[PDB]
Amino acid sequence: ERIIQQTDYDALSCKLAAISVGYLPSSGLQRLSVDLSKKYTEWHRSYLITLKKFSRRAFGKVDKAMRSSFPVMNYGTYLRTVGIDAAILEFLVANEKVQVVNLGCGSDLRMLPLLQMFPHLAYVDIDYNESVELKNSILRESEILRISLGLSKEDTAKSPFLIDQGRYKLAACDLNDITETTRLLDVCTKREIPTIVISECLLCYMHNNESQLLINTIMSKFSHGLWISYDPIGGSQPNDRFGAIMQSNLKESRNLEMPTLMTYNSKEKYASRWSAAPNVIVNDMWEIFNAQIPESERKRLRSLQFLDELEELKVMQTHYILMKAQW
Ligand SMILES: Nc1ncnc2c1ncn2[C@@H]1O[C@H](CSCC[C@H](N)C(=O)O)[C@@H](O)[C@H]1O
Repeated sequence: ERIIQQTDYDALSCKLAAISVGYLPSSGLQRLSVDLSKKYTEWHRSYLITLKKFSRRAFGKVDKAMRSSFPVMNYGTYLRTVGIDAAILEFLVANEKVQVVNLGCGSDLRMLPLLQMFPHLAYVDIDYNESVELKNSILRESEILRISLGLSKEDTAKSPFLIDQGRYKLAACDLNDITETTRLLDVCTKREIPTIVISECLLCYMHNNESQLLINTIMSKFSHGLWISYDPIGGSQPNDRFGAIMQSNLKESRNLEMPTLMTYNSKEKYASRWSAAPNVIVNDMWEIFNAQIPESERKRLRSLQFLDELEELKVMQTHYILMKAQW
């Protein structure tokens, strides 16, 4: 569905706006060296320039969303990124030979530093065909992104892969299709390798059956791993209209659905979807802001923009969660 696929333009605008202002990279929390901090920005900057080459319409959407970002959104984007990153880094530091499967990867570039930083990491990006065709175009067209992946400019990979360049694979898959998904995994992952699964604003676009099948099945495919999921929740307090508001706004604006926003309207209900994993941690992004963000970062963020409305931040961030499931 082309509607769902374009929710990536929102995710990308947000990523890009946070880098522009200077929220990211956070070299401390993302564990970026001097050169990788520089590259982080340079890679995202080229990604936007190269997107422009491939799609005027895409670029215009991304561009206007960036210009109109507000501090509360940049804090959210920062929290989302460092929170996932912190979960990933802890596991990769502890587990040398690891595979990362990034489900609904959109324009995510976290592989670029991760692959450098962790010599024995293998990483697999998975999104709809149309989305991964565009990502493959940008990655190969841009000289700096090609170099970062050791890629050639001529797409030289065999279906099911658009990129199959050593420790990185970019592959198309409809994740509503469990058989296509498990088939795809059989040829790019191994059962016995500690596996991190990332679903960052992916499951929110899925019907409960499809998302629960995908959760169960993927967890069953690997002896051990960690699922890191980030998503909104509709919110459980009485008279909390966040979910209601969000669903209505997406249906009127984009014809877009978030089928289980109200079903998983709190962190505990959300986390319960990984009840097969022995170790489930769940926090809303406000809790992350208070628990994981050092005072040095809080001070560095204040230097960049005026967050005049901290309570507005808190309200939004209590409606996003980071779930960590380990088996
Ligand atoms: N059924 C499905 N199969 C594969 N990709 C899907 C999918 N449903 C949604 N997606 C992908 O999920 C992404 C959500 S936008 C999130 C992008 C990225 N994970 C980030 O946080 O920046 C879009 O790229 C969309 O195409």
